[PDB]
Amino acid sequence: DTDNDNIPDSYERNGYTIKDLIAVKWEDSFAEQGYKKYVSNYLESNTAGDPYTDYEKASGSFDKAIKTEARDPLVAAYPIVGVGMEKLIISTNEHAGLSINKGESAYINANVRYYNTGTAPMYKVTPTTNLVLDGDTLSTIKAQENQIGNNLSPGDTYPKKGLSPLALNTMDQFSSRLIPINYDQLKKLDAGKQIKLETTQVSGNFGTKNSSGQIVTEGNSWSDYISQIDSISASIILDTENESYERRVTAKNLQDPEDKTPELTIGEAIEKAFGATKKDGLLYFNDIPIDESCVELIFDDNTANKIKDSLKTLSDKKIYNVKLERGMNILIKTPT
Amino acid sequence: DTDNDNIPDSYERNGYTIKDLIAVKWEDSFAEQGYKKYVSNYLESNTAGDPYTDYEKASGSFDKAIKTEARDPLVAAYPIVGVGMEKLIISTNEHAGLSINKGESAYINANVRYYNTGTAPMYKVTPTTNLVLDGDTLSTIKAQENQIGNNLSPGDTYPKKGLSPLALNTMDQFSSRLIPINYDQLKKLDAGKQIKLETTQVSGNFGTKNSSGQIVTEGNSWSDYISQIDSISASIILDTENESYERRVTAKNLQDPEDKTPELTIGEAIEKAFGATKKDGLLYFNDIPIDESCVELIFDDNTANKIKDSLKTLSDKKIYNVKLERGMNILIKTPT
Amino acid sequence: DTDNDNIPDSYERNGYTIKDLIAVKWEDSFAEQGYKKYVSNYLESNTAGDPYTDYEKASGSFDKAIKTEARDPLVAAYPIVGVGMEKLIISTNEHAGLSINKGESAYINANVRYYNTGTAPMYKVTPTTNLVLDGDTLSTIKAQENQIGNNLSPGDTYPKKGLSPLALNTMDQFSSRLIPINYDQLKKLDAGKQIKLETTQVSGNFGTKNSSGQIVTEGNSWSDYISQIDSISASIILDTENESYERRVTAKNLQDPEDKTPELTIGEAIEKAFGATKKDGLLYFNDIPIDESCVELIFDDNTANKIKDSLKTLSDKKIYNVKLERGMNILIKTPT
Amino acid sequence: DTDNDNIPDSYERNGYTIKDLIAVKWEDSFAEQGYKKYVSNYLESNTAGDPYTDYEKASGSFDKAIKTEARDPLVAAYPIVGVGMEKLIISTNEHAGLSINKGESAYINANVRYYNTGTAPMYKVTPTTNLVLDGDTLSTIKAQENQIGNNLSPGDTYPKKGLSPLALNTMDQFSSRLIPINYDQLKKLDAGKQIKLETTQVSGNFGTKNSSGQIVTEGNSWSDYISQIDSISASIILDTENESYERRVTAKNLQDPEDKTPELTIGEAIEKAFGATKKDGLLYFNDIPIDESCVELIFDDNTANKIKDSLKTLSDKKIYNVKLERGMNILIKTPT
Amino acid sequence: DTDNDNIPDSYERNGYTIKDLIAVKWEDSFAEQGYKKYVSNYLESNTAGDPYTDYEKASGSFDKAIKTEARDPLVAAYPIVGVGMEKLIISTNEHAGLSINKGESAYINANVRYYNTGTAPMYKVTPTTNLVLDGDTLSTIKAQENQIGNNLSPGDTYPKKGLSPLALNTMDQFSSRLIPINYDQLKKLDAGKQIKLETTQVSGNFGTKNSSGQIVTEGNSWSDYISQIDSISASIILDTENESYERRVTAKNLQDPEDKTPELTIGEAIEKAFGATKKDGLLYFNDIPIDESCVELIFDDNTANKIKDSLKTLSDKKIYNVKLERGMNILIKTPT
Amino acid sequence: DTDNDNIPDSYERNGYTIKDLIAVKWEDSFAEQGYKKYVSNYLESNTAGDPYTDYEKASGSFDKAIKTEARDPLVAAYPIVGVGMEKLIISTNEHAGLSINKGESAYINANVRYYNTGTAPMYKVTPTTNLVLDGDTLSTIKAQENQIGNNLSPGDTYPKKGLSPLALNTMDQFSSRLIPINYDQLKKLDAGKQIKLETTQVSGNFGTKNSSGQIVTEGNSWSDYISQIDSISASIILDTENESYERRVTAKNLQDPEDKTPELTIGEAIEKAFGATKKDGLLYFNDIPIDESCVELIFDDNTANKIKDSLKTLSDKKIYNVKLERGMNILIKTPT
Ligand SMILES: [Ca+2]
Ligand SMILES: [Ca+2]
Ligand SMILES: [Ca+2]
Ligand SMILES: [Ca+2]
Ligand SMILES: [Ca+2]
Ligand SMILES: [Ca+2]
Ligand SMILES: [Ca+2]
Ligand SMILES: [Ca+2]
Ligand SMILES: [Ca+2]
Ligand SMILES: [Ca+2]
Ligand SMILES: [Ca+2]
Ligand SMILES: [Ca+2]
Repeated sequence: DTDNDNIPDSYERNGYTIKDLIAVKWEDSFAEQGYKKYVSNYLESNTAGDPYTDYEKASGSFDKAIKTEARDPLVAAYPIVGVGMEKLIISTNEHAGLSINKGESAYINANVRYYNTGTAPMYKVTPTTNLVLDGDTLSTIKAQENQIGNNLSPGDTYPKKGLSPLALNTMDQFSSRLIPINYDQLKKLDAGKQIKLETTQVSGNFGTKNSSGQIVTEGNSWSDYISQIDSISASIILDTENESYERRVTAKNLQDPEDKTPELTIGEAIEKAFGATKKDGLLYFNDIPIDESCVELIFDDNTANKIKDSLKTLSDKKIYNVKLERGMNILIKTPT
Repeated sequence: DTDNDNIPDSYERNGYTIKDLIAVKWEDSFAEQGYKKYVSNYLESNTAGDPYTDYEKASGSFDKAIKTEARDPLVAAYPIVGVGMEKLIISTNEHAGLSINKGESAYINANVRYYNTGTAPMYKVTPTTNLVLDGDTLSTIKAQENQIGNNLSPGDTYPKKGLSPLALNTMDQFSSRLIPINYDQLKKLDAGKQIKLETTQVSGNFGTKNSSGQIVTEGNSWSDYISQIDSISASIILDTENESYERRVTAKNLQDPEDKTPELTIGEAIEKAFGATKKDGLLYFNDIPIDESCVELIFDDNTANKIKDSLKTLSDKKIYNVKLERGMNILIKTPT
Repeated sequence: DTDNDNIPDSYERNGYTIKDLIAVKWEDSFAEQGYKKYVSNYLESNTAGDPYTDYEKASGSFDKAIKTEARDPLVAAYPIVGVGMEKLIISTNEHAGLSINKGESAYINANVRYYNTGTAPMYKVTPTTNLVLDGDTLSTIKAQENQIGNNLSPGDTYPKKGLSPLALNTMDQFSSRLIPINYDQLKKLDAGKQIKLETTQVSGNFGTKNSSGQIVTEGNSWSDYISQIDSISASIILDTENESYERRVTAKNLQDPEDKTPELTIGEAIEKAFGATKKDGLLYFNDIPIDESCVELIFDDNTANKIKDSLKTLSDKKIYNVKLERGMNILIKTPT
Repeated sequence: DTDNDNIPDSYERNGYTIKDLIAVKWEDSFAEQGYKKYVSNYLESNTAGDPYTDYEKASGSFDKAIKTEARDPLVAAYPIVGVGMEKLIISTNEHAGLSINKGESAYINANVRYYNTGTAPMYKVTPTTNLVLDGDTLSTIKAQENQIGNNLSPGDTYPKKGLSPLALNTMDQFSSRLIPINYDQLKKLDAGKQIKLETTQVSGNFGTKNSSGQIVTEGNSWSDYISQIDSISASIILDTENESYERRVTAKNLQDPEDKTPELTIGEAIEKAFGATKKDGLLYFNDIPIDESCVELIFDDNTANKIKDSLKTLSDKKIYNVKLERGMNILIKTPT
Repeated sequence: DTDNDNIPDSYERNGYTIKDLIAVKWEDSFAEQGYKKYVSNYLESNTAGDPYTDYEKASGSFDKAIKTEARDPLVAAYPIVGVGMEKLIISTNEHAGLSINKGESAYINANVRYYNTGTAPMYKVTPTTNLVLDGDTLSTIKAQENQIGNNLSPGDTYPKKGLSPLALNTMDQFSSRLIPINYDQLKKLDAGKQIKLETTQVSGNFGTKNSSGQIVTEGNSWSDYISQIDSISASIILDTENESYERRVTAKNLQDPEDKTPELTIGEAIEKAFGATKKDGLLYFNDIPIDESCVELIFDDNTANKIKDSLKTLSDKKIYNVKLERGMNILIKTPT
Repeated sequence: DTDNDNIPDSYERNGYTIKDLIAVKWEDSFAEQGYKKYVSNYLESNTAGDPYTDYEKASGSFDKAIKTEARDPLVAAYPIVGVGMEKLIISTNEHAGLSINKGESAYINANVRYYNTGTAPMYKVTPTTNLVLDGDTLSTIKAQENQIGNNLSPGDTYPKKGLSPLALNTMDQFSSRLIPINYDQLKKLDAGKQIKLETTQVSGNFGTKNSSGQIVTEGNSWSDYISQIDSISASIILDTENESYERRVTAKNLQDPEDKTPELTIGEAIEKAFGATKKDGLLYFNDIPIDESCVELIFDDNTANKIKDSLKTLSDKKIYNVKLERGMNILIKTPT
């Protein structure tokens, strides 16, 4: 036990299961009772880089809002949130003779909705959105106390279904100083074009247990864990044309000989990340099969190049048999 | 005693009662003295996810404002509060020749009343209400120091009966910067329509004991416990046409084999949650029977589908004999 | 000694007296020296819910401003404060041609006086008062640093006799942003009606001893103890047509078999709460008798219903012999 | 072990390798498995001046976003960030007769993008940029809460590729007080010239491990480590005409006899800093050779003078065989 | 070892050297290897008054930005910083008929550059500069967050070479309230004269080691160490017509018999402070000799009087053989 | 050793000297080596009331900016600072038709210089100055962050010689809200009179040693030590027509029999406070004799009355032989 996470090294290498809050060896008969087999590394406290260790992830005492796909030590608990924008309303600043003040000529108010995907929940969201109009960033606004939405659960929005979206109209750190806009930009957008909004960063905390049996949120942050997770993991995004899922799977650096991380191919990583039931050698998700022939796979330039290099020296010419290295981005689009 | 909550595992599995602040086994003769039988899990400190453990809930030393229905370890102590709005008054901003300034053309002041349902009290309420007019969110306001109402007890309002409702007219973090509204929206609402208000989130603390014998409120929060409770519990709401009650009951995930949570049907969950006296095999609440034939039951699409699947393989065709799984939403409307 | 408040259980059940800072048994000869007999429960540190325990209350080391009626462990130390309003003065905002600005058309300044009743003193009062005019809450103002009055003793006002009342004219968290009022409301109140003011909540601290021999105020609060006291106690208010007294007496829940609280009738609760000398079987207060025949008793609907149910099965038909349960509200008006 | 960094002095002098989190001696057969040989000093906890020690750097437990070139104890982990500016937009402040207010005659809004080079990431960037126009510093602005960009990873920008740049338009500590500009400067820049922007300083924190197994960011700073690193290290910057790299390598002061730092020439420092594979005695980077003949080397006056003094007494007349002393600045431009 | 700085008293009196982080006696053969001989006092932890002790100064573990001349325990580590001002630009506040508002009639913006001399660096500079015009202090401004420059290294400026100077235009604690100026002063300075700026005080922290192996800056200050150093030390300033150097050397009070400080003449103090190589009995600095005949020496009235008293009773009539007492100010100007 | 300040009671009563940081008995031969004899009390930690004890004062480890006259335990270390005012400049607030706004009709800016006398330095001065004009206090201003001058050494000013005085023009807690003045006061002072300024109180900290070997300033204050020192000490002020000195000497209350303080006459107190060399039985200061015949002595009414009572029963009719009691104020003016 070099890593000191109450898991033996042989257990962490050859497979283990958590039963009655203790680790036991893996046998083939354990799969009939609903158990799972986990493989991790014996030189690190947390394999995936998330703030929970291997034993906390495998036992399932991190939280009760984190999905069961993040119980695997090789799958990182990481929320990916975004902002959906609509209904930009313009307030005229003319004084009634008339008085067309320039510089501060109108005001803009937007309706936003925060959406979360992934596994973990964000307990205090604070997105930073910038407004783009005709290739010109008008402003960059970080959410104030009126726009901070606590306990954004995974899979649902902060303004829930059946509720009107949030309003964003202020710029100051406190709720004052409404967003101004030039007269030239006002006359430009009144003719033909619209204003788009995009997110840049989101800051949020996570819940951790205390020594008194309670959980605590304030003091933690996700901003110091994004840089660690994104550099050692590959990103797989699946679209079912009605919902979307984004997952990060840990990979092994082949050049480093001190990285005793288990090696996963594309198919095993997909099965352990998204959550699927294997039947007749075919992944099936809930009902929709996600094999290579049935669905469409979208890569990047580097991912396609790496797959092309790793496909020339394979006995079996399948995409899912290619070794998964860090930095890959995979998109899986199911047929309609 | 794996969970370390001074309750033995056999006691926690086969039923137990708290007498003289110690746990004892359950016998059939204990029901004649007014005692209750509790079943919990032996692998978790708190079964329902509320910040009080099984022993604290069963003994009854959490607080003296929490209802006796939350003494059961399977019933979570969770307040559900809301905002009732009335009497939106409009202040004209015309200067008297006239001067109709646009952008900031009028002001709105609303009267609000905070209502609490459930079991636990919220010790420092801070609701976040947004105003909707013609499908357009005008503003989203979080309550300031003048609108924060401490010690909102369960079953009653923060402005008590015989008192005028609270006033909401400010937008800034401090008490300044009255709510503006466009001239177009002013002329729109002056003709035919009205302004609605809805709640989005409420943040509040809870009282916990200290090592000095006193209780402490500041430092705790409810926002980190909503996401844990709502993902592992089912929600039952009962209407008596004059008051409403909302309760959350813990359920068991069948796929997870490490969840040693007791299994409850619909009838047992209703009886242990709302509080009822069983007579001739019929639940009776206070006086009004709440059996399946007498009252009306309202489900959702997923709840009705799950009940339809679980009803085809039952020897007795009754709704209350269906196993209760997580995610169900049940509404019970009594006849008038 | 289960409760661990250095009081034995038999002493706490059969009666005890504190002499030389230690507890001794009660004899009939102790009443001739001016001693009192106390009964409490042996399963709780503090019976009445106030932040002082049974031994602290019985010995008399809580404070020296708390009344001797709160020395009894069954009587809670709880201040009830209120605001008396007068002399609303209106400031015109017309600019002299004239200029009648709407929205912010005048200002209001009120004179307030904080009054305290009960036993304990409030060490830092901060009342929250709302102004009602023609059934319309104009504003809700929480007292700022200029309106916070420390060490409000029981039985007297914060602006003492011979001093002009406090002034309330600001709305902002700091001393700025004077209270505005519409032109319509100004012309409405200038004709026939007046503006009333009511209190909604008051936040205040209490003094507790430290380990260094000093007392400390900042850090404590009364807002977390109102919800506990008001749910387990009955309220008795006595009027002598010149002063008023409000007291809370602890009661026993009959359905709960783990509540080992002593049972008190109406007469014993009145005698132990308000403070009276028994002579010829008649309570006498200071000089004015407060028996059922001499004075007038006012109940509520629930209190009268409970008394009617509990009066049909009594051998002696007297009001003071009825068992006192929680939730009762009693008013005692002495004849003039 | 004088320095107390669990590394023996003979190990730290003659070469060592970290295997299974313990230090072992270096043999020639270890290079075939992918291992590296490290040399450090035995009188200091951290040789390069970065906040991580020799054992933390050599083992590789500092962070997972730091590049593998900073695993060497002689290479300092140090981010170098900068600001790229574009799209200065001017807002007129004329009131429409006209009204040309002087002093505050227009406003300027800039679009900025933060770029990071080096090894370590900056976890909370706060650049300080000043605007120069016609040799006149108009203003110096430090980034506010809307312009602070957390977790700026090495090798990429804070507004990532495919996103519009950040907006800078405020001057006050809070988001208010837009940037003013004189009428003379407005008429000066409207004719022929443009406004440039430059960075002056950047403040940022770094992530360090805690005793609870988590990492912490707030409390640390980079501003107290720049002065230590820059005085004892030489700077080498390499340009590949599409990306740039900047590295700092520790050097030895020859006059100080208590500096037991290993001596490195130019070639060894380049190979250990930038990261290169030696083949046939030639450095090759990724594919592009970076030998003295193939690429162009740019020095300063002091660097060229020191190389000229150290080149007259060399048996082999090569640039890479010159001893590297502190204060040198080297630029390596690859051919196109 | 009375002073408890792990240095023996005989070692501290007769000379010592730090080798392998331990103190050893001084021999004449140690000068051939590059070692130095130090003399200090045995009754004080730090002889010079700087926040580093004798052992920390002699070993060289204080910091790596402090010059090697401050390694001597008799030379205090003390930065002397100043502000160089240029390019005062005037902003007219006339409104265009015209409108010449008095009191606030124009604005002034200055360009400043912070320069550091001495040994230690200032880690957070905050200079306090006042503006003088025609013998009238217009304003006194302390630098805000936009004008605070961290890690000002010794020997170089905060806006480095090749960068435009810092801008100073605000007066408020936050970045607001631009500097006003009277119309009389505006018309006075527009005719013939200019505005000068001078520094009054500078506040800055210093870096010290922690128990966790890191260094910490916030919490320390230089303002409590200026008064101690300046009262017990003499100041020597040397000018080479292109750079300037300022040093403080500790002196001994002759009247106090409990001051066991070593006695230094002018020549030994100059050699140990500025740093010089002795050759043929002549100081030589880098190359320029700084003997009494070659260069010009400038004193004050008190310094010249003390030298005149101490020169009448000397066997050898040289300036450098005069005993150096506290309070002396010496200027050394090299020939051009 | 009752007082526990590592000084024996017989040593503290019969005289003692601090040599090699330990206390030794006094002999007549110790005066030839430059030593001093100290007498203190054995029932108090600090005799004079200053925050340094008897051993700290006698040894000389308090600070290095405190004068040697405060090394005596009977002389309190106490700075007396003041403000010298000049150059009140008036800014007109007329708008140019004209516009003479009343209430806020002009502005005043003063030039101030802080001077320190006594022994100890004030490390963060914050004087509170009020402006008097025609017997009317215009305003009372406490110094803000721009006017706070750290490390005010004894004997010199905060704006040193050769520097322009500080500017005072603001009134708000932050640097805003310039000082207004009425039109009536403006026309009153423009004719014949001037505005005077006086100090009322000054708040400042002092430096004390820490357990880590450093000194700390923030957290201490002088405001809690003025009331203790001024009630038990007599004040002697000496004028040499070019500088002034103010000292406080501890006295003994004759009525209290528990005050074991040594008794001092006027001459011994003057010699031990101001610092003088006794020659031929005559005090001589530096060169100017300060005997009763040569210089002029100025008392108050109470001081002259006490001297008249204590002079009738003296064998030798000299002023310096009168016992010095607390509350006396003595002024010593040397001839010109
Ligand atoms: Ca392990
Ligand atoms: Ca592990
Ligand atoms: Ca248990
Ligand atoms: Ca349990
Ligand atoms: Ca007890
Ligand atoms: Ca008790
Ligand atoms: Ca070592
Ligand atoms: Ca080392
Ligand atoms: Ca020593
Ligand atoms: Ca020493
Ligand atoms: Ca003593
Ligand atoms: Ca003493």
